[PDB]
Amino acid sequence: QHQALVDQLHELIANTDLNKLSYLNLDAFQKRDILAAHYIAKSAIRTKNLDQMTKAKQRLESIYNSISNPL
Repeated sequence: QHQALVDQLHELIANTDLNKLSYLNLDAFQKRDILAAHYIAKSAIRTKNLDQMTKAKQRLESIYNSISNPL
């Protein structure tokens, strides 16, 4: 379970690289939300904090889905 979650997070972090999302014209608040979630995700992974890894996964999945789909 731990490794599965780390893999899911790493995939989501890769899929929310800001430079690769230029074409979506994200607002500054959205970019900040992504940067913050990346930092939380990385920090949660390094410390094996499963609750925070879970939080970050749901957050990044939510962001990726929303910015990729109609308002």
